[PDB]
Amino acid sequence: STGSATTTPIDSLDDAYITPVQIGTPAQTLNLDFDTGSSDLWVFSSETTASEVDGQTIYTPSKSTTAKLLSGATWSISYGDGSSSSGDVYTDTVSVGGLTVTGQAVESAKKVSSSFTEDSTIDGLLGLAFSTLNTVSPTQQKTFFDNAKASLDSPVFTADLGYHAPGTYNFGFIDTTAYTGSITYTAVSTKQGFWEWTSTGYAVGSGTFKSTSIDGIADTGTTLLYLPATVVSAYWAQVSGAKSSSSVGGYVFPCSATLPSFTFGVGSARIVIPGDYIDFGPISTGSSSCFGGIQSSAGIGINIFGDVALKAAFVVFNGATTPTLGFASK
Repeated sequence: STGSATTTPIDSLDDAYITPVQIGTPAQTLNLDFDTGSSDLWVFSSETTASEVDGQTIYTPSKSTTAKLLSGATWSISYGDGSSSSGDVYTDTVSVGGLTVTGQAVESAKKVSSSFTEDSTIDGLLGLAFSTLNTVSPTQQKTFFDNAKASLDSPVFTADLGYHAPGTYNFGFIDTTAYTGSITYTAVSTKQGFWEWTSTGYAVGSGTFKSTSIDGIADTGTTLLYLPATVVSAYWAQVSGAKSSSSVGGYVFPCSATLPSFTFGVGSARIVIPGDYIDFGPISTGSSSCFGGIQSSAGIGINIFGDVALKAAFVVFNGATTPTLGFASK
């Protein structure tokens, strides 16, 4: 089997991407944030505290003839940005882009934190990291990809995120028309539960490439590119007037600036992030200070190749017995 679904930016900045997902029978379509940095499929639901729902579409398990309470199971997750959610668990049929999994754990939110309530466009998350990070207790549950893997033509999914445009998540096949040149594959460590890999270096604009190992994760659920402070300082030093602002929470730059590109290495290959992908616009409406899309990881504990990086590439998440990542230009 295979599946193919369009993923669409939630706003004009590409702050996140939503993909329609069919849950239950008859189908209830919810727009979920596919997140290669977590491993829970959780949704706003008929069980979510009413004051914490503000415009999201909800899953109502009692209206699904295939829903079954997973007795005794609870979940609770806290994300790297400080947000969180928790609840109970049903199993139900879940389909993405024509690919159907029966018996998928659908984690129904009883509580969500403010940032989720305040985003009416995201009806939940679909985690695509390794199932060892799934938070369901006392019986850990498998991700959608893990459940689908054996049925797929090839044990892979691909992320082709658009810049200010829709893109595609494919499951079970690699669309050879979706990228240019060749895909370069690189080793993955699953020891932390992430799609963790080592970039071979970077360049700023037309500058020389610096060969250096940068360990990080490929994370579709993180908006920006978080890298070591040395790298980030080298980038923003090429933008006149750019500075790190403690009050804003990162590097800002004059909105009148033209940003240089940023290149990262994948083995001997190179992925170029155009400067325009690094512009996240005014820090507040009407401001002439703009927020940068490359930020320091120094306070995170891990480097994160988020959407800013991933949207410059066609990315293969190879879930073979020994997983690998592939990157191609496009």
